[PDB]
Parts: sequence; C-alpha cells; structure tokens
Amino acid sequence: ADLADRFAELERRYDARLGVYVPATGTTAAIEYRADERFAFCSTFKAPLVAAVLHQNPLTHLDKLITYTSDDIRSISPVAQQHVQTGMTIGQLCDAAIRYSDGTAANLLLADLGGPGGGTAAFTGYLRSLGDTVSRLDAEEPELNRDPPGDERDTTTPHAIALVLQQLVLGNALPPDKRALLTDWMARNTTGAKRIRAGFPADWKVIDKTGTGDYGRANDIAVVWSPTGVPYVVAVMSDRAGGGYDAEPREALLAEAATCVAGVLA
Repeated sequence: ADLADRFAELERRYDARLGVYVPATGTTAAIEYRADERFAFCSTFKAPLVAAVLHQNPLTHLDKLITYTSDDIRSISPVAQQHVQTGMTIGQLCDAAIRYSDGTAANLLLADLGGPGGGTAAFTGYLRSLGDTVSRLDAEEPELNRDPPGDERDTTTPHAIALVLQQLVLGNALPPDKRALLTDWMARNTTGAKRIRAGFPADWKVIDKTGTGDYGRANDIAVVWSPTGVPYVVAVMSDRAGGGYDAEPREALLAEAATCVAGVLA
C-alpha cells in the first residue's frame, strides 16, 4: 500500500508539490513527506506572530489601541478597513490575523514586534527561541506571498512549522492564559473549512491557520484531537510552481492529504 506512494499519487493528480509533517507522539511514528523542503509561509506565519506578540507583553497589552490609515491597508483585509476610523486593539488584531487572515492586522502586529524589517527579524528571532533555525520571514503582506520558487525568503518547512505549533498549543512555550487565547482563535478560524477540517471526520476536533499565495500556494497548519481526546499536529503545504505566478492553488489537495493522515492516525 504505503502512505508515501499515496502522497505522490496526490501530487500527480493535482499537479502540485506536497509537504506533510505530523510530529511523533508517545504511540505514533512521525509522518513525513517532503517535510524538510521549503515552502512559502504565506499566512501560516500569522499564527506564531500572535504568539510572539503575546509572549513579549503582559495580557494588559491586548487592551492597547492601535491607529492606522488607508495607506496602511494592503493585502486581503476583511476586518481592518471597517476600523480605520476607530483603530483596533492589539487583541482585536490578533483575533483578525488568525480568524480572518487579515493581512493589515498581520502587519501591525509585526510593527508592534519591533525593529528592522517591520518586525520580520524580531519574528524570525521569536521562532529561533523555539528551536526553529530554518524558517524566516523577510517581507510584510503581500510581498511575502510573491517570492519565486527556490527563493528561501519568507519560507518554512512542514517539519519546522509543525514543531513550532506543537510547542505553542500543546507545549509550554506560552503560559496557560495566553496559550488559551491562541488556541481559541485558531479554534474559531473562519478560513479553513475546505482544507484540513474537510479531510478529518467531523468528530475529530480541528483548529487551524491557513495560507494562500501565488504559484498555486495553499497551506494549512492544524492541531487535531481524535474522538477520544488524543492530539496530533498536522502541517500540510503545497504549491504548483510548474504553472507560474498565476497558478491556481488547489484546496482539495490539502483536504485529501489530510484524509490520508486521518487514516493513519486512526
């Protein structure tokens, strides 16, 4: 049979490169397919960005109002344009950056992180405090979805991002109150219904953060719980460089790969 042969069949069917990592657990072996190849973050980074901001500041910091203007509003931003008059709090921005992939919100949080490159260095720094020596962020939104294939900037690997998300949600990288805020935002995500959620049976709990870009880029990083409460971490990333910048991302690919994963964890 063999799970690798199946991921390769998915690649051929969807004409795409697929990366899958599920960290090991006390009872299950790691699941790997191109787990160490680089793929663009796209929006998957907005999840550990929220953790970085939570980590560097006391809970009271979520109450801080942030003001911005229309020139600040770039990339997909369903929440931010409805609050240019009023501004948004760090907390509301965290909510928006995760549940709606609001790109403007991802940029303000990067700005809040501080330093050179709009926050990208501080952020990459934050990933390093978690052992992730591979991932890097260099541009803000949207330039960060546009890097060409082979360019290492604004990339991670399934193996890397899985191990980060595991530390954040199931590990002790954040104290419980902050861990709970992060976990909840990912739990009430609105952008991921046709990706990893779609591939796992309904009676498995699924929290996630999606990513989409050019070159057929489609990602979903998730924490799932079996019907009897057993957690796993699942990172699935894809692109379709064969078709150029205008290549269509295929969400069914991520969902199918997730069903293959579910079958192996079952």
